[PDB]
Amino acid sequence: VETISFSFSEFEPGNNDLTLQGAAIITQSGVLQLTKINQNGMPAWDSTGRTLYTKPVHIWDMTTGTVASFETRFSFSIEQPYTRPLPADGLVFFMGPTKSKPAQGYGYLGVFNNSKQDNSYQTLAVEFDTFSNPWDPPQVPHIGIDVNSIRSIKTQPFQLDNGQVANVVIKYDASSKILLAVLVYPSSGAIYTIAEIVDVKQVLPEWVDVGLSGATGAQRDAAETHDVYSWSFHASLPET
Amino acid sequence: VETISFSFSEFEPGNNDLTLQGAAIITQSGVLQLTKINQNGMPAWDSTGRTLYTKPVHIWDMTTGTVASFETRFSFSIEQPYTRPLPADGLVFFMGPTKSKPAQGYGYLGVFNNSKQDNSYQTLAVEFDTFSNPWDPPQVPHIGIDVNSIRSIKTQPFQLDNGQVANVVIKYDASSKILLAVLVYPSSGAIYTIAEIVDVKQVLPEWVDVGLSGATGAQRDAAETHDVYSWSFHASLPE
Ligand SMILES: OC[C@H]1O[C@@H](O[C@H]2[C@H](O)[C@@H](O)[C@H](O)O[C@@H]2CO)[C@H](O)[C@@H](O)[C@H]1O
Ligand SMILES: OC[C@H]1O[C@@H](O[C@H]2[C@H](O)[C@@H](O)[C@H](O)O[C@@H]2CO)[C@H](O)[C@@H](O)[C@H]1O
Ligand SMILES: [Ca+2]
Ligand SMILES: [Ca+2]
Ligand SMILES: [Mn+2]
Ligand SMILES: [Mn+2]
Repeated sequence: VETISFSFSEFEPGNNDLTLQGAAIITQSGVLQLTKINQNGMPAWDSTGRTLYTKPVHIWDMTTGTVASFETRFSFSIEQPYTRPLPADGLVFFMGPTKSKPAQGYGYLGVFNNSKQDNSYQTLAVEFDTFSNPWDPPQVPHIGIDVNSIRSIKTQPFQLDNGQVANVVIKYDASSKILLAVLVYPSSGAIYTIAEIVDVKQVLPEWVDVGLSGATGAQRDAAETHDVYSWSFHASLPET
Repeated sequence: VETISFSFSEFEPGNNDLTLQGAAIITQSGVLQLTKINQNGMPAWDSTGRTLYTKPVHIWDMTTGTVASFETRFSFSIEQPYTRPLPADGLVFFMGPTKSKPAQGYGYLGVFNNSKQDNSYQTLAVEFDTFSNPWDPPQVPHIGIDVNSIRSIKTQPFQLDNGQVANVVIKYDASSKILLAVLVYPSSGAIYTIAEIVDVKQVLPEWVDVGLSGATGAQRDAAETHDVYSWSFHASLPE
């Protein structure tokens, strides 16, 4: 069996196991600010940032046909400071081709480049979407399972608890092909779930980079924070 | 679209929407005690109790082939008072033939009668198992998805936070045939998940009863509480 795992109880500046891209920075306090926080302490619009684990993950093997099961957990907080304009745009956990650089921002969350479901993306992602674009369901925010497209194969509306910490658990079982995501707000006790069938060997390349990405809006003050406090990941590829 | 739903923020003695069976009692305080609590305040062993919603649920229609999606949520607490003997046996959310009575207790949790996987059970259940029987994985407690058998098709170990309230969410999506269960302990923030493919059309009858069941052990003091504080359910059958 081939396994890989990491766990950051808090983010460590300078720890090379993580790569920061775009606007992403890690504070001395250990918080990953995916999108820029201005000097005044407020979230900047037109910002896109990501972080990738620096070691590629072997998600499946074409020769043996084996597929890995994996799990990832993280705690994040989104703070929407203004009543108007509408906040944006969201944050997301993604898995895709190695050596990737940030893609388009805004509604594409730094992961996609359009609203097409293109197999060439070879990307799987679980989004926490705060702005309703033309391809989105009207309810925001919502959790979404994205398979080679920003247009989610399934969505689940959830109520934001402004500025509070949400705990996320995402798990993929290769035998059942079930991808599940759960969001819990300790503050209110709210629990949300979403799941769908995803055959990773039909979507992802054999080796992938895993990461987190966040993006704020296309107009002044159409923004919110996209802070992450912790992040763990584990994958196991059976020999079979 | 045929829908049904209910929500008990707490339980009230006498409410006809719930049928109590076996040892099950609803306290004046609004707590559903699935298994007997002795007058000394401790859980009694050799106890089995359940509750069934008095309304029948239309889970699927053979004529149209339509299948319902559903979700249930409940809060419970299991308190294991002694270091020995080992605590037992657990509690479970189950769906199956209407107007049923309590099955075997102990490890069968008041839902099954043996450890065989018999289509005749026509029962789907999500267990919160506290005692490792011969047909069980070694670690306890564990969540388990049971399809016509107490020998779950999928299990997930979880740490008990003794006497604390656990929040459970069980959801079935008919389109994907995914049955998922989540357990969260607000006290510690711990989150556990389990999911598996279940084609309810192959397991359950068209109309089913939904309920909760709990059981304590076969030897003196091999027991624990099986208290439920709230329970909600919702199902929707397209067509
Ligand atoms: O407002 C946040 C929202 O902006 C969308 O882009 C808008 C832009 O803000 C508006 O000024 C312009 O007139 O139209 C654009 C749409 O074509 C983003 O697309 C959306 O993702 C959010 O970022
Ligand atoms: O001890 C709790 C445990 O008991 C099992 O039954 C035992 C019984 O307790 C023991 O005294 C007897 O000698 O053997 C029985 C089984 O081999 C139950 O089966 C189990 O579910 C728990 O309730
Ligand atoms: Ca969006
Ligand atoms: Ca057992
Ligand atoms: Mn979306
Ligand atoms: Mn079991």
